[PDB]
Amino acid sequence: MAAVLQRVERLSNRVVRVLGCNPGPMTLQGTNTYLVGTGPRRILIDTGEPAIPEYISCLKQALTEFNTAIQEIVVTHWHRDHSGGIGDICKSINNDTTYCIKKLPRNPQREEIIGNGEQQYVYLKDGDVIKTEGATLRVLYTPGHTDDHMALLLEEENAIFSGDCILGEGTTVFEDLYDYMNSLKELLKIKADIIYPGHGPVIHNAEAKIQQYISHRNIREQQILTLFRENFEKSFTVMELVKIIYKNTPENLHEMAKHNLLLHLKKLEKEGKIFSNTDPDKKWKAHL
Amino acid sequence: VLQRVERLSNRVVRVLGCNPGPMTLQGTNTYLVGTGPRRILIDTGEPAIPEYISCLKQALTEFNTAIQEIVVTHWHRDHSGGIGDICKSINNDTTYCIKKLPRNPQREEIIGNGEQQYVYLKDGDVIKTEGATLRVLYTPGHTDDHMALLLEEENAIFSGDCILGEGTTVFEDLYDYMNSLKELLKIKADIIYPGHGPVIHNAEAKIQQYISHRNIREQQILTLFRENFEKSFTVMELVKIIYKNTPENLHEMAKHNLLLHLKKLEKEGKIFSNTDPDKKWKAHL
Amino acid sequence: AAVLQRVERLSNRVVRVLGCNPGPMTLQGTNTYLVGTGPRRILIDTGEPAIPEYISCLKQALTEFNTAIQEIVVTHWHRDHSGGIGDICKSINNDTTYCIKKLPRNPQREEIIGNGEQQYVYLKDGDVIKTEGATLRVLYTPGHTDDHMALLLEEENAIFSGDCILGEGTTVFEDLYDYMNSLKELLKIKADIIYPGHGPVIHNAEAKIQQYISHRNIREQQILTLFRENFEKSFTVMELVKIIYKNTPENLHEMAKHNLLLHLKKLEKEGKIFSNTDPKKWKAH
Ligand SMILES: [Zn+2]
Ligand SMILES: [Zn+2]
Ligand SMILES: [Zn+2]
Ligand SMILES: [Zn+2]
Ligand SMILES: [Zn+2]
Ligand SMILES: [Zn+2]
Repeated sequence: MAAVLQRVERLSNRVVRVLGCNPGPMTLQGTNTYLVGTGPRRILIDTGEPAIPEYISCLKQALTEFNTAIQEIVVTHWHRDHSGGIGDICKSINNDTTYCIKKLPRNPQREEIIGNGEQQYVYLKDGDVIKTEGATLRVLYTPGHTDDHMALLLEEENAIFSGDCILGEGTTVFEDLYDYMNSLKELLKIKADIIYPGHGPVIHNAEAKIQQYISHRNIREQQILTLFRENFEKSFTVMELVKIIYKNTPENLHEMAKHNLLLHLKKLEKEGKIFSNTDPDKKWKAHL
Repeated sequence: VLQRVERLSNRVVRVLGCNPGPMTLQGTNTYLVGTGPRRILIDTGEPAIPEYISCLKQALTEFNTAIQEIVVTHWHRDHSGGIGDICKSINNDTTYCIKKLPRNPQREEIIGNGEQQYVYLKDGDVIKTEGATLRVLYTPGHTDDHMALLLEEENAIFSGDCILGEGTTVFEDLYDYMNSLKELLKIKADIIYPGHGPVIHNAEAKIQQYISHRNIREQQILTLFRENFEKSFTVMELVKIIYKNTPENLHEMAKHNLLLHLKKLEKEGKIFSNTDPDKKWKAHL
Repeated sequence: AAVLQRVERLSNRVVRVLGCNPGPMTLQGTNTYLVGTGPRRILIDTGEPAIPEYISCLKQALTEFNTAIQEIVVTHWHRDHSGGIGDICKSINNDTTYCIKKLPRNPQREEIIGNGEQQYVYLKDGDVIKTEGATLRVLYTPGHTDDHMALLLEEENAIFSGDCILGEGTTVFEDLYDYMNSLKELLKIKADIIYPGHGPVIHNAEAKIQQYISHRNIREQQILTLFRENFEKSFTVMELVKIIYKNTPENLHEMAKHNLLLHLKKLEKEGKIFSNTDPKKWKAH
């Protein structure tokens, strides 16, 4: 049932997609790296995984086929399927000048090493604009997936490069559900026409997908709150909650359920709906 | 010469990491524990060894089984390095659950691309599979996160790099290392499945060999200090005296070994150091 | 640009093995050197990680010049100089494990070699590394990196400059103040030859170091003149780039902005210019 994506493909007058050639459980058909612009120098969004020689061949084929070169490299987040190929591109895709690699900083800030260590990131900020011939990209800070997660708005198409915030097929993972839901709510306000995700096919129904993503998490949150508000006098452990909430989940997915539940509890805790205690087996309980 | 895929018992299959080297001997010993269609995998080899993934696929096909979960002894890249490779190459219905002890003090530990996370265990935790029960044994010394596992059905220890099947191992803290060896002795295990080298059938004799080896050198160092209790010694003074029968090409190994021994005796309040630019060591009393 | 052959005897004491890692920052590749005249020699730098071609070249060099590795000396932490450590240990067979020497990071940091079981032996400025037919004095040259080590081959009056001085073109650095100071220190050595980390051999050492000093000093004079002429004015990084880097194209704006900031941090450290706490403007002092 998963779509078979081609290694090099012209998606629009301004976007060309090169597959990372790194399929897997977390990357789907591979990392979707994009060449944005209409001129002889284009912006490269993401670089795939480290040491994938097939991607360098595909990237060289796209640049030759579309008679273009890399202007600069923009990385959505630190995950190695988006930032791993930076060193490989610098060494293999010959250029007059060294490449400029832009990214959002880590939150809190951290030293991030590129290649051998002589190359450094140029850090951007929310609302920054990246310009090329025929394309203007506005930087949209979308934390949740990662603390440095950057989505980009292609103004000329009203298109979003969502990175790993929104995927072309299936759902995604995140570190913080509170920031993730807030980023989805912010992307909704852009009212974008198309989403170019970090993995999976192109999304033509942006509003419906983001709303599907919000509803999926909200239904589970409503289930968890109902349990707490119906049993206000009980302090529940994670194991207690997992057995009640994820009753329709098999035992082989216990650790995934436990992890999902904790992401939901940290969101409700941050919102002040539930409080935890300092017990060795941490207990959660409804307040007020 | 260890063969790459081998059934060691009714519950254990050894898959070699295909990463031989000075520190890994013939390669990392990874083990498939259990008797059912889903087994526990202990250690994963090094990063980017495609030969190991082929050997692991051969074992799973040969023994008509699959991975239930992955258990990592310690953070060293010959033990935790192949996780990303297994997740990408050994196809499964669900993503793998990777279990390990936390770092001490705690640290962020990145698996693969960064989207996979460790499920952290604690000392005494039990990992169950069809036909096998593994008790988690915290054995620090080699590393601050080192885990040994007790296979209850065989009274067997998966020692990781705490105990090797040939020669000795390295460690960070001699005090914790010696304490872990003393703890493993109390288990009174029948067999040891080490992280490198062949299987150990006389567990008691091997752990006692490891303890005695370190204790002989500690006794030599302590005797020098307690006999010359009014004297203070520099590291270079002590290396020339203690490691007299060791060649000059092994000087840095000797100096390193001595310092590991001196930090244990210092922790034990048997010796004390001073604030001199060339640090001097004297017996306590 | 000169075409360097992979294995070459440059001296009665020095033999160079190319890293087989050409690129924008490494030129024709990392220059790794075998120093000494005996059956055991010192290896300066190890190339990049996972370059199988380099291990073949290194094995050819050791066979051709009937020698072996005594110890490994790393100029700095950059992966094109410390990357091949694990590959050499695994592939170039030896009786004992290799001793890998380096200067510490400043401030100190955990530095992982290979799988994690190997550790660096840290040196200090002025330390001497001896082999049959060669004596190397450790020269702490920070600037390029905070751990950067240059070495003086006493018999030849030669400098293994690492990434401080390159055979062709310019180099990059983290701190211009320390970099300029290290170049001034290397000038005092009055070396005959310079064996760089990348590029061909430097036969006119004085002229090369003075070319490297003059290149940075011309730009510093340009910046300082702008500040001293407009002593009442305060400038931002964007204001200063547009004025100073007038002869730099818009495609190199981020490189210019980065270069400028390295120059401003040196002048700030020297108390020639001062910054403010504005959401940032530099003014004369
Ligand atoms: Zn991704
Ligand atoms: Zn991601
Ligand atoms: Zn090991
Ligand atoms: Zn180990
Ligand atoms: Zn360097
Ligand atoms: Zn270099």
